[PDB]
Amino acid sequence: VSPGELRELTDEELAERLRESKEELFNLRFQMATGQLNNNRRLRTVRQEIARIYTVLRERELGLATGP
RNA sequence: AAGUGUCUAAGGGCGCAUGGUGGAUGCCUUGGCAUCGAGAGCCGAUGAAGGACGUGGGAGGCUGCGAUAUGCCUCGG
Ligand SMILES: [Mg+2]
Ligand SMILES: [Mg+2]
Ligand SMILES: [Mg+2]
Ligand SMILES: [Mg+2]
Ligand SMILES: [Mg+2]
Ligand SMILES: [Mg+2]
Repeated sequence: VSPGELRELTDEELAERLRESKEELFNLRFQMATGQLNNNRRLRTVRQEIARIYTVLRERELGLATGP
């Protein structure tokens, strides 16, 4: 996901997509452990996306770029 | 019969030849030392200096970072 395209998410579906990012990092972690995923770049990407969501969520309630 | 009369190397010495060991010498250098000219002269309870433990697809160290973890966002190049 991109910082710009995760701006149209207003206030709660942004947290809900943070939740599914956490869930998919979970499952991708599990397939790392069991060796059943081929592209291991995916958890780097997902971790970065979780960081992106957390960052944007922090800016919105610190007082920057808020809006639905 | 009397007599003179070489030669031998178990090993060793000396000199060569040919190797080994070793890391001197020479020539270097992502390291130092001494300065000069400019800067900046403080950091910390808004938690410092410095660390521990973690963090990467692969084990460890360094280095970076802090569960947002070799990373997140924005503005520039
Ligand atoms: Mg030398
Ligand atoms: Mg002062
Ligand atoms: Mg390494
Ligand atoms: Mg390492
Ligand atoms: Mg946190
Ligand atoms: Mg840019």
